[PDB]
Amino acid sequence: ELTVPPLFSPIRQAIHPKHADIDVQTAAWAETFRIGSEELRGKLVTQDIGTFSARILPEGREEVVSLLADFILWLFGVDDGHCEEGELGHRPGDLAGLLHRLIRVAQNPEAPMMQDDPLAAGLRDLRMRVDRFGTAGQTARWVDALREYFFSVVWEAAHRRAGTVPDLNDYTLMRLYDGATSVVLPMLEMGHGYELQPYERDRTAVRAVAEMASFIITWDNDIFSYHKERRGSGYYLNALRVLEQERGLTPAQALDAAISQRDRVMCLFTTVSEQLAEQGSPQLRQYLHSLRCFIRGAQDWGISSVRYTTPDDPANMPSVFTDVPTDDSTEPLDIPAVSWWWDLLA
Ligand SMILES: CC(C)=CCC/C(C)=C/CC[C@H](C)CCOP(=O)(O)OP(=O)(O)O
Ligand SMILES: [Mg+2]
Ligand SMILES: [Mg+2]
Ligand SMILES: [Mg+2]
Repeated sequence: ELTVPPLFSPIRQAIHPKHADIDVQTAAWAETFRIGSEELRGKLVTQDIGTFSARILPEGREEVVSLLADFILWLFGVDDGHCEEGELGHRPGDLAGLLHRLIRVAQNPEAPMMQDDPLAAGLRDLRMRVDRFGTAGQTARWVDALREYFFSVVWEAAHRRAGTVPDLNDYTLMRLYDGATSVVLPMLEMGHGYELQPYERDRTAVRAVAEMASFIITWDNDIFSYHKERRGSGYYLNALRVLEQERGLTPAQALDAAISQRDRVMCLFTTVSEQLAEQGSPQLRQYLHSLRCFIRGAQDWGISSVRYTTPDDPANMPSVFTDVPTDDSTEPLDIPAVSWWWDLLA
């Protein structure tokens, strides 16, 4: 049983003032569309997902904060319900089929397929609201990000089926998408009523800082969710387990290695973000601000949600974040998939 120390975060807390209302409405949405089994849904509605969304978009439009909250709950419906606690999570092929069908539902809610499925019904509601607050381009990017996430959990499912653990490079590539962090990004834009244009959005350096945010968010989750994940009865995967296997480390040593990794990415993220903001559009400056909100929102939620603190078997969690890193170096991570990020330092 590991003790997680306070993690470094240079980002101040913030939350949308209607967080309480949003959390209630998300629970009601889950019931209306019957998302997940009765057992899963009963857990999900207590995990403060609305509160989490409120921290991601603290000054966002209330309707989009609610959309994002509903979407996060829906994603847990897929990720818990099928991938990690369902039969399809051991069957990559069958999972691939379900997920292709769901993509089609997102693209065309009017198509007469999966008319019986609660997840499909919820997805249709989400798509119709994306249509309200998003452009055609943002809607297509949302679908593409859903496909990214889906493809990556099919890859994760192959490891669960085989009972194997990927090496660090493969895990990093998989984890950059299997946390669904990329699907949230279009809603960051919609939350503030703007569109980040392709010439900025798809610029390598801008993709890079988005990937860094994804890395920090998923590593922070790997750290804070290690307790609930390891104590489960089934297969689990996270950075600590990968580091244990690859480097022959104890869980405690793996924790320290993972903290060092996310500390260095946090430092790089702030530096490269600052560079980009100096001569970026006003829209890019807002997008970069929202990436900070997403990173910090996930941090505050990660140490407080009953999803991670698990009251029936209390996790040893920090109560605060620190303003100084443990690893301050500019040495790149020994991970080929992301070590190029450090080339962006001007
Ligand atoms: C990654 C994060 C904390 C928030 C991102 C916001 C978001 C889109 C959450 C949906 C859940 C996602 C699909 C899995 C996260 O990983 P995992 O399988 O480790 O989640 P679990 O640790 O909560 O079981
Ligand atoms: Mg997962
Ligand atoms: Mg999970
Ligand atoms: Mg986790």
